[PDB]
Amino acid sequence: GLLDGKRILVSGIITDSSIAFHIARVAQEQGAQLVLTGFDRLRLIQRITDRLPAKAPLLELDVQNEEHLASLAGRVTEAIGAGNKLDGVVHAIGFMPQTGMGINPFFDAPYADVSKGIHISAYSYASMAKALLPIMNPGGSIVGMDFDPSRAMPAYNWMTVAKSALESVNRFVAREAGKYGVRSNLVAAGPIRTLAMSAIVGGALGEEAGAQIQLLEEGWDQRAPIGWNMKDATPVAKTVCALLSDWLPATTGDIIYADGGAHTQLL
Amino acid sequence: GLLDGKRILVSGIITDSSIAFHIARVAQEQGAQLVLTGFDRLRLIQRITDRLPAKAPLLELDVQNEEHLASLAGRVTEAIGAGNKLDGVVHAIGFMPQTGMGINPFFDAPYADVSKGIHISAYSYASMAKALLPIMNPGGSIVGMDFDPSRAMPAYNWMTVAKSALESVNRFVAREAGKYGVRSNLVAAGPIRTLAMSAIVGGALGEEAGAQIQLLEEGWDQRAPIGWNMKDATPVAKTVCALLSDWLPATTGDIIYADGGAHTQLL
Amino acid sequence: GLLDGKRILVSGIITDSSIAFHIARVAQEQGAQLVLTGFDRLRLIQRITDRLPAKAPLLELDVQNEEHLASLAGRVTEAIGAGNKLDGVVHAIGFMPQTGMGINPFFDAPYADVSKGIHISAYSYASMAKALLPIMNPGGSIVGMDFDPSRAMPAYNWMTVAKSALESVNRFVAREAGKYGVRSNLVAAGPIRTLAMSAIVGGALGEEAGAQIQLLEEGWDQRAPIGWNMKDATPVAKTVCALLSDWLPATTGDIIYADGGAHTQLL
Amino acid sequence: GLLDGKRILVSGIITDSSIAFHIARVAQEQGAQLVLTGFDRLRLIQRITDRLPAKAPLLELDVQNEEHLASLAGRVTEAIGAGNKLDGVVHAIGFMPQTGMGINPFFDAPYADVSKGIHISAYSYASMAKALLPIMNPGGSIVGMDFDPSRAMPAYNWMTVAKSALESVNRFVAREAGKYGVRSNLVAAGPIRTLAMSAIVGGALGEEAGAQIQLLEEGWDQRAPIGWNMKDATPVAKTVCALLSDWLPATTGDIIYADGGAHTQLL
Ligand SMILES: NC(=O)C1=CN([C@@H]2O[C@H](COP(=O)(O)OP(=O)(O)OC[C@H]3O[C@@H](n4cnc5c(N)ncnc54)[C@H](O)[C@@H]3O)[C@@H](O)[C@H]2O)C=CC1
Ligand SMILES: NC(=O)C1=CN([C@@H]2O[C@H](COP(=O)(O)OP(=O)(O)OC[C@H]3O[C@@H](n4cnc5c(N)ncnc54)[C@H](O)[C@@H]3O)[C@@H](O)[C@H]2O)C=CC1
Ligand SMILES: NC(=O)C1=CN([C@@H]2O[C@H](COP(=O)(O)OP(=O)(O)OC[C@H]3O[C@@H](n4cnc5c(N)ncnc54)[C@H](O)[C@@H]3O)[C@@H](O)[C@H]2O)C=CC1
Ligand SMILES: NC(=O)C1=CN([C@@H]2O[C@H](COP(=O)(O)OP(=O)(O)OC[C@H]3O[C@@H](n4cnc5c(N)ncnc54)[C@H](O)[C@@H]3O)[C@@H](O)[C@H]2O)C=CC1
Repeated sequence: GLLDGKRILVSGIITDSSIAFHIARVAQEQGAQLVLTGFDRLRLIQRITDRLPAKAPLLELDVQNEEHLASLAGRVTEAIGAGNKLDGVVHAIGFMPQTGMGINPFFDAPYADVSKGIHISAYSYASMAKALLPIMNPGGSIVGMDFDPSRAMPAYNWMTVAKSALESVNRFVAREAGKYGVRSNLVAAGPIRTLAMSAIVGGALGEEAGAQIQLLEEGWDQRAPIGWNMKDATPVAKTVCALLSDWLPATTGDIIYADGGAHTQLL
Repeated sequence: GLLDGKRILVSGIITDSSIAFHIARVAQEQGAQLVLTGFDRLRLIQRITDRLPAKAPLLELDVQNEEHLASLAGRVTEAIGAGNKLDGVVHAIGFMPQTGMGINPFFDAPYADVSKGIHISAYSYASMAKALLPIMNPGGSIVGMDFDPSRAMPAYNWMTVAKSALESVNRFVAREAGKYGVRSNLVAAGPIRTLAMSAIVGGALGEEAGAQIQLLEEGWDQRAPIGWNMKDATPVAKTVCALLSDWLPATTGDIIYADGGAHTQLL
Repeated sequence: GLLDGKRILVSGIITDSSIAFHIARVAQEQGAQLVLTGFDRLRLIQRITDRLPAKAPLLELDVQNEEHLASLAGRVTEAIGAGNKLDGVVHAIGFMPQTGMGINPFFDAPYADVSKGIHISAYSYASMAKALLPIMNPGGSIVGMDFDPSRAMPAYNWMTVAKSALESVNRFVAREAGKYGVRSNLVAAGPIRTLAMSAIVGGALGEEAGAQIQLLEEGWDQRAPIGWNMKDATPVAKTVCALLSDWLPATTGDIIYADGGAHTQLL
Repeated sequence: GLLDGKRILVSGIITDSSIAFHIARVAQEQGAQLVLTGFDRLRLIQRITDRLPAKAPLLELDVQNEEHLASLAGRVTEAIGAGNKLDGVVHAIGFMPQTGMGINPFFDAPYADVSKGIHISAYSYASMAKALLPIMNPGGSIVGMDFDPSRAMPAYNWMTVAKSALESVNRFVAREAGKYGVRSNLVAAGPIRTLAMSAIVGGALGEEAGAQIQLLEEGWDQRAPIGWNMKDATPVAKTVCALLSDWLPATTGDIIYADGGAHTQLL
């Protein structure tokens, strides 16, 4: 397996359609031993992760909670056994209050809402790296999930701003992670039909936002030289596993696009 | 003059070495009629702006204060006279608490501090545009100040992250500003020896940060095909005035680099 | 006028719909004294340029002709008078054989054809700078015309490759031009309905290429926050004049987008 | 092995320090069956490749020779056996005449020399893809070698321009390769001490060019968060193998940086 013998922490599972669920599945298919972290609904997350190929300990982590972060490394060391360190960390965490996304006008998101979204979606990449680098092995790899924010787009609004901040944060965590012989990169994925995204396309954040996002999805597949299947997270999971492996050993502070090549084409 | 008859709001003057001071001077030399906004120390700012080529009303604006923003357009309309609108807006506002810049390790900036810095340095570009677009003329121009955040750098730390967020915000304000026939752009300047920057080079945020920043400055001039003079803000002021003019009428959501060309060269 | 007293060479006029025709017109409206260069059909070009606001000497320049280039500076000095130097140079030259554009498959352009297109469209920017820098004043400006090649697009095929080469060439000419106190930049324009482009949309290079290009044009206006009018070259002419002026004095090796902001937006 | 059962063509071996030699070695260590192509000095190349972990047929390919290209697919099919197709193609070909690199002034490279360099270094990526896609399997991968040309640099001169053209070509070959279910990407490597590069650092193209390149190398390692070892090609070989594998299945028209992260950092 691509990740035989590696110990990898995977955050961000909430449903069986989470990108992180597929990352976790693929990583286990490839020989990795996982520790999972979950937010708020631990009983649900446990029930979901029971469906993974192998059992994995689940630890609670609210990235906005200082105590959770302070205790994190000790709790992971307990789960993987003293004397063992992590080889990989997956940040698959993102949130923006609905005032910051969709039909709510861009100028009407109050800063308390965007700040919460930036905390969870961007700053937390640094928080997690701070927590976990002390328990990571040389040759290790930290990976986060990105959605290409280099051009503005309808509806995504402040979440795009949050992703712009995340990409900047990633370049700084690579500097810190380098002192540990650890890489830090993001995977920029094409749009994926997670539960939240399905609800949004169905109009959860207003009809016009739903319509624009559906339009956005169609253009993506059309632009992608090898196509893009929003219903299939596995090509993105495989990409994260590539970065977790020893096979991109000279890539750090960087962004790998798992998007069908859509960002390389105009029409 | 390049800006004859234009009415332009200029934020961000705090000392006679502020980039915004030079923007204001150059704009007045070019025939613009100004309204100034200042933060906190209004008596000082008045004394500084007395030195400008022409008199200009000074209005208080703390970009973190909802009431200041709510009243802003009415106060500007009063200063410029009912029935007149603004043609230009200059955002020259930036701040990051010292935990987010310098020798303080990147991972040790508490989120309350980075959030304050992002509020002032990035979100406020949207706040000001929201406040002022209702009183801007078609063909108008909003300009903000950027420091190229596309690669990480020593010391600047979370301020670089804030600038990454600002660039993303700018692309979204261009969408909103377009409905008014208004452009929105940033000028990415090379490093300038403002009071704060002089103190930082002199070690205000720790010796090693001062040393790295001085090194950064030297490399800039060395890379710039036409050189770079950190002691002279006027080429950056002139660039802002270019964007405020009618001479870049098809540029919006964009970034103009006033940096001697340094960002286009590797060594 | 924006360019009062400046002496500026303008290449690339072939019809009254050439972008360079509008550059020349606007520059003369702004007080510039022009020298024109034309390719092959000098009698036609003279008849076209007779319609400019002021008379201007026309010099023959085939950018593929070593002798034309060797004699160029002497011929310009003769036209503007000994002891006078140029302040500005406009490169508005581009060509790709039809095997390199349109419905002809990308893989079927023979290298002799792409090499001719790269010679005329990219290398010649360096040729002209080599010829003219010896007769340019400090504070001068060289400007070339770009079409954003950062993503691939239907039909434009090898011309896009040529533009990618041009952008790289520009960064190197900025290094050389800097020794003379001269700036070098490109204006990346949105699509403009020149004669050649009209013929192409009408199917001169095959129906499907025409269709894709028309689609490309529509998306541009739709993406542009301030819109995009392919029938109007003046906003691009104005942008070139901005770079020819003293108002972007710290920008070199760079690209200014006169495209309605379309490149900053995804949808 | 990462590439078990894959059939892969590897061009560009000339010495045992060629990047392509290490690509070939690593690919064979990972279970790939290779076909090699070599230019001009076939007897030498055979002697060098005898040192690879496994035997591999060597086919002559001068990328400037139309007949070599016309016969290429038939010769490969013969070497791998009728009914078998390629899964991978590695383009590791680059050349620029010495008038286009080093101390020879940028403006003094005659176009015949740069055209030869662009033919070999950029156009040939399209030539090879044209030749080989008809004999590639769905899920296959074409990879070329890039040196980041987004900023100008001393000495590399027209080779940087050639790399800018290559990156553009890659995005177009991805469009064509997509019709075959094939990906096309480049690996942008940090500087590597190949024979040619060692000679250049030692002054083969003039002292000042040698000095600037040595300076360039040192800055790279200094900028790279995980460091950069110019004497070790294996991290770049591993990266090429990652792209040849099934583990980046949604990446095409793209660039992966195997450069220690140096391009993500300013200082
Ligand atoms: N779905 C898509 O189209 C794309 C998603 N991404 C990114 O992939 C990552 C995973 O998201 P998806 O799988 O799409 O959605 P999801 O809703 O399945 O996953 C989001 C995760 O964020 C976690 N989270 C929220 N607040 C948290 C907190 N305070 N502490 C800890 N965890 C918290 C949630 O519990 C959830 O598990 C996110 O960064 C998302 O932005 C990137 C590109 C596309
Ligand atoms: N100095 C440099 O090397 C460069 C500076 N810039 C940017 O130029 C802009 C102007 O900064 P400088 O002239 O360098 O420094 P400065 O210290 O002269 O100006 C900063 C301004 O931000 C204002 N400000 C801070 N908090 C505020 C608040 N809550 N409400 C309203 N205003 C507030 C301050 O009053 C001050 O006038 C900033 O965005 C800065 O990031 C960009 C590139 C380089
Ligand atoms: N029309 C459009 O949609 C856009 C055009 N551009 C660029 O603007 C520049 C001007 O082109 P347009 O005005 O569109 O077309 P045009 O056909 O009016 O101008 C092209 C010029 O290139 C000149 N030329 C060709 N071969 C030459 C040679 N060997 N020596 C000297 N001159 C030669 C032609 O004589 C002609 O004057 C070109 O670089 C073009 O690529 C950039 C963006 C968009
Ligand atoms: N060495 C370095 O610092 C870096 C090299 N690269 C690229 O890696 C690739 C491989 O180069 P290196 O291993 O460095 O040098 P090398 O000299 O070992 O390999 C160059 C190959 O190009 C081949 N070639 C030249 N003309 C040819 C032709 N007409 N037909 C077929 N093949 C021809 C040569 O035979 C040689 O095998 C090139 O694209 C180079 O630009 C990219 C980044 C850095």
